[PDB]
Amino acid sequence: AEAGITGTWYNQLGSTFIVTAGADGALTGTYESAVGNAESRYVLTGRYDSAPATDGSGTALGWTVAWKNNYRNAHSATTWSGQYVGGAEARINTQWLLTSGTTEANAWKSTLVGHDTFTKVKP
Amino acid sequence: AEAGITGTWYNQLGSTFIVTAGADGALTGTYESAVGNAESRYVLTGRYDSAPATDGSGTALGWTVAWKNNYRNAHSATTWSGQYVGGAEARINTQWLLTSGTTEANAWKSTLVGHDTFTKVKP
Amino acid sequence: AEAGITGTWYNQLGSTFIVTAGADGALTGTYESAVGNAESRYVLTGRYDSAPATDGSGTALGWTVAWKNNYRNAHSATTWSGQYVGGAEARINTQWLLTSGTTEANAWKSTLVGHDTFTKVKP
Amino acid sequence: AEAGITGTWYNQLGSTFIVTAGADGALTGTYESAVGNAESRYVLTGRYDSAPATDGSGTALGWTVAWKNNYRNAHSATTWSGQYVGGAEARINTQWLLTSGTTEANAWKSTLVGHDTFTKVKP
Ligand SMILES: N=C1N[C@H]2[C@H](CS[C@H]2CCCCC(=O)O)N1
Ligand SMILES: N=C1N[C@H]2[C@H](CS[C@H]2CCCCC(=O)O)N1
Ligand SMILES: N=C1N[C@H]2[C@H](CS[C@H]2CCCCC(=O)O)N1
Ligand SMILES: N=C1N[C@H]2[C@H](CS[C@H]2CCCCC(=O)O)N1
Repeated sequence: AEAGITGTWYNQLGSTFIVTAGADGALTGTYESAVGNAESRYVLTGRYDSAPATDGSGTALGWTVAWKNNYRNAHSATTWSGQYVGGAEARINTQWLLTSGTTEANAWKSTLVGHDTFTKVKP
Repeated sequence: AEAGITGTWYNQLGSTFIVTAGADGALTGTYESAVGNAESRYVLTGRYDSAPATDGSGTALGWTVAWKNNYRNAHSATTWSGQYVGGAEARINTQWLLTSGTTEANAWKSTLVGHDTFTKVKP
Repeated sequence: AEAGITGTWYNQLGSTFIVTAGADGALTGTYESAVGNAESRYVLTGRYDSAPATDGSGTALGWTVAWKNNYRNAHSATTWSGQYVGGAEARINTQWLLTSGTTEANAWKSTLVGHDTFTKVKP
Repeated sequence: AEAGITGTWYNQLGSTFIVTAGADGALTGTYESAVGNAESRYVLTGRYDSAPATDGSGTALGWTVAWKNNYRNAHSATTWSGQYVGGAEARINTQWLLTSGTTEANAWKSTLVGHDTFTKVKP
């Protein structure tokens, strides 16, 4: 975990993020887009639960990216929840929620759900 | 948003969190439990997309809480994704994902999904 | 469960559905819209797991509605997953997934997630 | 869609289901387990929205399986929501919700979320 989490990660779509896993569960870094209504780099911040593991379990973690930077303001934010598995083929398996700001009437359709798997090699 | 986000929030279950919405989209604070395998206060970190809004839309945001502090280590983390609506009865409507670290075999059952609504009054 | 499930149900939004819980776990009925890109009545089909319960537990169930009838063809379908709780104030608490048919490129944004609570009184 | 949906489907985990897509949006069949607290065959029922598509879009559909048969009664049900894509390598990409009957206190942790991709070849 932590040291093994620090570094560059890539998903299938092409998205990339660089993260630093701090000693006390913090995750800080940048996400750079590859395919959605995101463009460029965005700040990412999250947390991980280190014990984490005498039974080769994953390390739970999560992070958020608000889709606003100096070139785009998408009025939305995504949170990824999942776990880190280390080793030869270490990976972070996640499920995500993307919420867009809507009026009260359209609030029911404000959140999309999906999944992403990140690896240290692309892809 | 931001100023209106800063403060104390409560949900139905009894959970409470205090957050500070920083000038550049940051959200930092503490979450104090009321009903799950959480006990005490945990650090919370997230982001919000301010434009946010000439059509009374919500401000999208998200945050993460790793369930580890000096009294408990639950080996899990939760991410809340949703939007802030201000006014007389301001609220944050969210959907959450809670992932627990599991072995590869039990990974398919590692994530729970739910929702939470927070208000400035309890409840 | 079953007998207690059979009948008319209403949610907050105004949606209504009438269902018959058959002896062998089947759920058949119609859903009539109140607020989304649905209009009129649609066929609903699902299943419930009766044991269901010496510890006042809910009865798990789920159903699907394809948003196509003689007046509208929304190219989408919603599934509701949740449980039935009976009694004075019986209810069905659910979480739903709504998928729209998209091209491969937009598949990542094809599914919305939300929740609905149904009661026997409106609302 | 429909004809192309009828047949046998397999996912990564090993699960298999045979379905018949009826003329008027119905989906009926059986799901046979491979890895969860399911054992044997279970009845599956769902619906699909045929228009479905002058822009090679998927056909939205969904189905439910209550995990009860003559050998097991898991007190739970799963709903899969997704779309069918046909062709050389036709597939059904889905996201699922699995709800277990719980007492009111544990209702917040009653639903798991995940995804499954089914193909006509295993896997
Ligand atoms: N790696 C991923 N990219 C898309 C999904 C969830 S977040 C999303 C990109 C969204 C960009 C902003 C937007 O489209 O509003 N996963
Ligand atoms: N306010 C909420 N509390 C429960 C749900 C999602 S997070 C959860 C508390 C989890 C505590 C840690 C655990 O049980 O592992 N919403
Ligand atoms: N009772 C509910 N109505 C909306 C949500 C999920 S299903 C949805 C109505 C969708 C209608 C069809 C469409 O908009 O495409 N819950
Ligand atoms: N193909 C899949 N199998 C597991 C996930 C969601 S449904 C699940 C099997 C559950 C069996 C019943 C149970 O464990 O309670 N996808």
